[PDB]
Amino acid sequence: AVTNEEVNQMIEDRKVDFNQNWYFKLNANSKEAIKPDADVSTWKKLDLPYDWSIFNDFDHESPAQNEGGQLNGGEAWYRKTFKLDEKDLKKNVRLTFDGVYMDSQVYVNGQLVGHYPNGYNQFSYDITKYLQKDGRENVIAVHAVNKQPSSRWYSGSGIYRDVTLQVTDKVHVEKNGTTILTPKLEEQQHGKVETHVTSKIVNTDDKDHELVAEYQIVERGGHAVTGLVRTASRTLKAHESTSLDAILEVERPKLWTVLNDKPALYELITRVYRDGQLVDAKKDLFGYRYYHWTPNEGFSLNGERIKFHGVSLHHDHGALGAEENYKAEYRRLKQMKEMGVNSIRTTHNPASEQTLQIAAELGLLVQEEAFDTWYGGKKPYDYGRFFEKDATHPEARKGEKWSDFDLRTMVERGKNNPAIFMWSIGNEIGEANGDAHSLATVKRLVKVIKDVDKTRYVTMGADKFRFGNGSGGHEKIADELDAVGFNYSEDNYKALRAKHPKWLIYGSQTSSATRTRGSYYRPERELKHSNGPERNYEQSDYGNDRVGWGKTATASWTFDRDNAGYAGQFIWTGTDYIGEPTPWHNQNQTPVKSSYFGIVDTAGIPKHDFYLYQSQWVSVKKKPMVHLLPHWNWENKELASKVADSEGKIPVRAYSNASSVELFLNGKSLGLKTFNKKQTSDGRTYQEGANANELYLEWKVAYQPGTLEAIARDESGKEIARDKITTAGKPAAVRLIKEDHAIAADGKDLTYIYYEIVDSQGNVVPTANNLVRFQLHGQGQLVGVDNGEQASRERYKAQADGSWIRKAFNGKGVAIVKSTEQAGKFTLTAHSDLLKSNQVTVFTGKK
Amino acid sequence: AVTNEEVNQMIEDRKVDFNQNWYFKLNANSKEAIKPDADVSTWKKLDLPYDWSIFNDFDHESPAQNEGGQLNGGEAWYRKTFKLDEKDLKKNVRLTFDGVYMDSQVYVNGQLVGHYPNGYNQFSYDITKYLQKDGRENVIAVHAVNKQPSSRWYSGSGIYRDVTLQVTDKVHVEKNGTTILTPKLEEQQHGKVETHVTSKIVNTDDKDHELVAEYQIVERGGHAVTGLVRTASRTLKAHESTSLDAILEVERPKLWTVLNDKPALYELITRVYRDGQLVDAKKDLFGYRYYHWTPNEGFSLNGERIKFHGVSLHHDHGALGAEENYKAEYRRLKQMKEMGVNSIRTTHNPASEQTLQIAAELGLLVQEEAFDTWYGGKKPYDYGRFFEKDATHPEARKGEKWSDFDLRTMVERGKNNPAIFMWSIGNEIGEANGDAHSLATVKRLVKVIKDVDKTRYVTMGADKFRFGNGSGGHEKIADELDAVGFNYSEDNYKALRAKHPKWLIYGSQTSSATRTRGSYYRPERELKHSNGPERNYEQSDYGNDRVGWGKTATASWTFDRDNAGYAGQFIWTGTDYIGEPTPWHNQNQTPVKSSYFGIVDTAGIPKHDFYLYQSQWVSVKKKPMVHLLPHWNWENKELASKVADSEGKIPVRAYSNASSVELFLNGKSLGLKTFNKKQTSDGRTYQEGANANELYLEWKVAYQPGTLEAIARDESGKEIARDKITTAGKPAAVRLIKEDHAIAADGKDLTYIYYEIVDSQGNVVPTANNLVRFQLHGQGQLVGVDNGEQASRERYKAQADGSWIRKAFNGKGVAIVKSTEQAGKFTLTAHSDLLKSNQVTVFTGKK
Ligand SMILES: CC(=O)N[C@@H]1[C@@H](O)[C@H](O[C@@H]2O[C@H](CO)[C@H](O)[C@H](O)[C@H]2O)[C@@H](CO)O[C@H]1O
Ligand SMILES: CC(=O)N[C@@H]1[C@@H](O)[C@H](O[C@@H]2O[C@H](CO)[C@H](O)[C@H](O)[C@H]2O)[C@@H](CO)O[C@H]1O
Repeated sequence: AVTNEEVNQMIEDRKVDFNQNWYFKLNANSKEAIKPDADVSTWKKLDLPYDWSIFNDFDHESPAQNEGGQLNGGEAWYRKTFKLDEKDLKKNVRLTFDGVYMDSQVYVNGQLVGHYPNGYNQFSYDITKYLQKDGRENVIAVHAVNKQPSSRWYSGSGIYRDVTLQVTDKVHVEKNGTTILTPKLEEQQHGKVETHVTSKIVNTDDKDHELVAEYQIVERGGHAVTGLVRTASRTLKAHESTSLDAILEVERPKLWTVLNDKPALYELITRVYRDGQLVDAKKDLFGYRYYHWTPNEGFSLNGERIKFHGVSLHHDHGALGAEENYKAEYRRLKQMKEMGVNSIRTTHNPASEQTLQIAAELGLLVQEEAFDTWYGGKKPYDYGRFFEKDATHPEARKGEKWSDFDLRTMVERGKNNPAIFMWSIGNEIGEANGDAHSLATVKRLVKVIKDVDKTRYVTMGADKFRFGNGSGGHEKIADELDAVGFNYSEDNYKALRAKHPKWLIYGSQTSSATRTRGSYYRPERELKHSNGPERNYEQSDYGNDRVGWGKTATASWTFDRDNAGYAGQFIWTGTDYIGEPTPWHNQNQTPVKSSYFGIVDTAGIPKHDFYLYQSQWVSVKKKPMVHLLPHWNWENKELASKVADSEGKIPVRAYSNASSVELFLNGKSLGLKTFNKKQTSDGRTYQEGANANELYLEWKVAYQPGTLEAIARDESGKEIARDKITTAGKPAAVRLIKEDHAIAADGKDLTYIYYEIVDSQGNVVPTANNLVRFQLHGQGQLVGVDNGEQASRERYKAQADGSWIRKAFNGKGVAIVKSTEQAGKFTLTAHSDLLKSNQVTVFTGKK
Repeated sequence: AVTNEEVNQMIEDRKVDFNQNWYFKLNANSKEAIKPDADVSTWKKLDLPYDWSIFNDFDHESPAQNEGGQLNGGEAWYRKTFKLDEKDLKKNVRLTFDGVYMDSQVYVNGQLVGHYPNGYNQFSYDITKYLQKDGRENVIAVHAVNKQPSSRWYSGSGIYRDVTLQVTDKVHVEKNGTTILTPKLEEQQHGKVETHVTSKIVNTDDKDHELVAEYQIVERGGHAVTGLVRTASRTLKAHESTSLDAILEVERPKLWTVLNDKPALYELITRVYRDGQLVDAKKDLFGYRYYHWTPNEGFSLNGERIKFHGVSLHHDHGALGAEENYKAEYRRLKQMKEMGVNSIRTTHNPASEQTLQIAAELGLLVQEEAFDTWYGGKKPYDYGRFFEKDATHPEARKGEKWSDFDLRTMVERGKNNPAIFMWSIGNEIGEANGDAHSLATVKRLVKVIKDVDKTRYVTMGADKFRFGNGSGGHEKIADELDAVGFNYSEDNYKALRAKHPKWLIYGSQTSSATRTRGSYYRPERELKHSNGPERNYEQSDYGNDRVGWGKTATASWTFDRDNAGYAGQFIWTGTDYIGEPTPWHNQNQTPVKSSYFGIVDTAGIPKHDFYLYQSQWVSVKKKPMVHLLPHWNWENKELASKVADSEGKIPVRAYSNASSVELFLNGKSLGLKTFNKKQTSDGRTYQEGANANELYLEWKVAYQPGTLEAIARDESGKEIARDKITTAGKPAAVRLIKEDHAIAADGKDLTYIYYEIVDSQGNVVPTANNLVRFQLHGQGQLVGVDNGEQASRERYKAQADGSWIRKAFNGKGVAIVKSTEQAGKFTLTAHSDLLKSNQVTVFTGKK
């Protein structure tokens, strides 16, 4: 009766992007916000997502303090009017918010639909009963409040993630209603794999209906791998719901894995028939994989042993603030993969849909974290105050607290995503001390999850393990988890492992080295929480600065590498983020406003430790590489005296996954050096330098301006990689560097264009801080400028006169341009006082 | 004003598939066919394309004779009713036929729109003035006549290619109205390449309008590579047309080439504005490439010297008859590429849109041929009788003959396709003898083409060069061409080259070896036109049979390989086709009905010479291979006596592109043999066997049943390929072999499922001819069965009782199943008397 193309059309039509044509106003009056035909002339017309905090100036007196990036919050309304199409008049309508920060209220046509306090969890409302009859204008108004301090890092404020509308028949698969399981995958993988599917179907009509479900599995961007599999026709009564179940067999599916960069994904297509008529159809993304984790050997994925080469990531995107964007998140995660990262932790809140989808697409394992606090709170306006209050959401179950409801709906949202392998129910929960209350709480939370999904490790991250020998009442909380995350606790691992032989252990937060891109200080010394005025609000890109409780990248990695029972780590952090500028944390009159912890700066530019990790985690067969530091501009006596040794020599270091590196100064060899090859006690091969604490090769080089070139070779002496640093002359030009020749004309895709200050030969000037002004013409929109400097208080957005400016920092920065909905092109031009201007052009059109 | 997605939607909506819901009736009455509300109950309802001849039984008295496959033609009507949508009431409507064989008439609402005699050329009609006002039902009726004999090969009858409807604004780009040129590509290729575009725009309205065109170039399935480039706004008067022109620059485009299997293609998007409103948009496929051809060095593509490794291909697809199908043509051309083919010749008629598009997509050079005759005719009902008659098409220009009009519109259709590099204006034109009439004709035809397109070689194929020394009046015709095709004229090449130093020469038809898959005869001897009753209507798969005027694959290839000034060849033929069963040509009471010339049989199964060519044309780096012949079942004394030498030994031969092959009999070596490496006088490297006439390695093997295994090695002695033949026991089962696990549910995609007769160990029985019956269940449709046997008179289609049956031939055959528009799956089951049945399942759904 119904064609495949009609089914695919219905799937498409079921969900619409509801982001366009909102009006926004800070401190708006409630009565005006919610009422029909309000005067919106003093409101800002815009397309969502929109984080309103990122447009503020930095404020030394901000109640967020510098931990929150010194950007104020407040309260605001957003409103939108819409009519249902005539064909949709009798349909069920659900409105979904992927994240609204925070304490939100949604009104439809003057009536309160719900209050949702959580700032990060997706939530949705069935709004059908609130809509106007006969297709007259409806008004949605959303109140968002960011009362500070509410957060230990930059949160952003408002509707910072997508909003979608689902329009379905009265009989439909409920929100997150699909469950897909493959309980015998490991045994069945070389033949027919039984794929058990379940659909929660809802009849919102006031008549009984005959119900059939029909399923097909297809390769995502591939071909069908099953026929149609139908359930038995049965009655679903008026206002009731039911779970239909079926088993489909897929022959030799490709297994999802982190060991490729385009892992295999599948989609389940569900068709719903009401009295023999096709009324609903949807798809659900999933993949085939299995895993195992033992105390002494750690983790394995589809039978292959691996370690979590992981990063902790906050949700902000630098100059974009909290605004979620598919392309921004893709760039960041792709950059993490290029470093050899295979896992991410969403610290410390539910992920966007974009993050989770990209992780499944790129092959990254995900630990998704529900809570930064329990009932104790960490900041007076955080989620702590809601944690034990009764959930008032109209779909909450009897007795559910906010914590029950939020945790349940997060798990239901993500329970088919193959990237997700762990659910965290908290990070550094001070009150989780093994008292009777915290014991009751941990068991309640574990059970909420296990009542939805038993296939993923329930965990928590805890720093209590780093104090003394690590033992204490908190151990009883850890016994209730499937896996136990240690924050900065390497020193107590051996003792805790002997005490708890059965625990699945990993580092949920590690290292916490602090680094400023292109800035160097006392390479010969490890500096602990060094925040004196002589540091001038910078940390060392040699990677030798770390906080009091942290470790260098080398110390935390070599520990992990050498211990098979510590299953991996999530580095604090993969990228810089706005706020927590430790070691100047909450020194509010200093200029700092963003973090030093990242391996990559907020502008998306790698610090040198990126290449350290790459050298350790990416095999020489996959991507032979070599990387030199520091720069080669040592004219300035003050810069050089902080770096040069007693003989005036610069320590030049190479990270490489090759067998040897030879360093040349102006064409003359300074000597070939060879990594020492070694084995872990369980047989894993690794390389190190001159001793166990050095993963680089090092030369002490007397300074002669020119070119330093590193030649990396395989064991047989063939060159497989090279890197080169050059002494720059004085600034002569701004140069622009496109990442993309073209992007999609969809009003969503965007591109990162780097700007650099270069001398007259085209060498980047590594000390340069020149002010750059930007012009944009054509079919694009400037949406951000950044240079990653922690101590900068420059705007990320346009100046008050509409202009776009940003200094270089150590030679570099980035401008971010978003496409419009019109095909064509845009040209970005950069200017700087007394330097040559430059422009580049990026085309826009079909994806 | 207008978004990219709206532009792409308009492009899509401009052209629709008009193939569904036609009614067909052989010998229908004209008055009933054309009139409104005819009773169609005695008509067959069907979706086009539909070749009605392929459903006939073979007929010994067919006026087609066996050269035409002994399948009758006749005359038939097709009719379809349709209403214009309300939004389309004032639009221009053009109806396009990609091919109707032949002598067609199209009626719209009782009125004759046109008579088009050509059976292969695409044609279209503006039917706007014939349509009903206010959106009442329109009737299209198409009369097709296949009065025989009209053809030297199987033509098919009726509407055997797609029909499309274009619905556009009154102001629009005319049919084939786009020209795209890159005249400085070779010079500009490393920077910005100027892409000159021209659009013929037509104003069919009776008011003047202001006209602007806007262009963008995009990578096909990639991203934009230009912005929007607009023309100056100017008036286009009522009922007039004009040519707009613009230049776009594309930076370093990827060059289209035959040396990869996914060459780079681009699309030009044109937007047309009428009084500032976007009213028309379309795209045109093209690619960037340049070529050169010199008398002494032959052809080069983008600066790389190559030879045409070419095949001649007829339009029929075996059991599909003349029905054109994208998937069938894709399979065939992909199979040609896997053999090392880089060029095709469309013998001897314009190509379908599918052929030309697939050739651009797979990287095959195309010579498209317009005529099998001029004014002389070859068969009484062929095109000869129309060639010099005045074109009556409503869009013909004053004084145009049918030959002018057909040649012009073919060139206009294909002038942007990067695969097309040569236009042929005839093949073996007997009357092109250099008399005054034929001289006038050749110059007229060359000029028709050069008035449209100067970038492609105008050519002809001629066998007059093979008689005597090759000289004669025909030389004067050849002097008028850009390139001269020699049919079977290798023996006179040296003399003709010395006589005409400036000619660009190639073999437009070569070899014409005759072969039956799996049948072997006197391998020690070259057999010339051997058609005695002892041959039992079979030819030798050793490749040693050829027609009187032909050559073996080896003799024609080694000639080409050794002569740089003979630019390549088009083998007669790439695949078998229905009709011309030489050397039993027009011996009408014999059983033969299909050709022996193909390298691949009509069922798509390679003959052994496929692997000969592959061994010569595909590099060992690209695909190391080895291939053994004959089979290893020599029990039957009569079969063996035609093959075994005087000592009873079987000559076993290996084709390979490797350095050496070692043959093993039942695990025991029969000796490693090594190809002799040699060079052409111009330095091209090649391999040969024991002497210059042997491209294989050969062993004379005393027959012991079991396994023969060939191990092919590189120079250093590493194994890079192997092949294996096994003695089969008696038939025990039918086995089915899927090419596809799944296909699209679009009612167009189809799949080839091979069936084989196997013994109880799963070895193919190479002599087996068992009758197989097929059942199909689920979402598919059987559309063909075939086994490639020339002497078979079995149906390709269903039996008169609706059943599907076909014998194996030498162990094998194929069944072809088409998808429907519903997702799901189909199961094909095969049965055979006293053997085990087998089934396979193919899924259908998203592409
Ligand atoms: C007062 C003090 O020094 N407290 C520290 C904590 O700040 C620290 O927690 C870490 O703090 C950083 C920001 O500086 C970030 O929030 C990390 O996620 C968090 O772990 C803790 C680590 O054990 O030590 C305390 O003593
Ligand atoms: C009577 C005779 O033998 N004539 C032959 C031609 O048939 C032949 O032309 C070829 O014929 C084959 C089919 O047998 C096919 O049509 C080829 O395309 C065509 O070239 C011709 C070749 O020179 O020789 C004649 O003498």
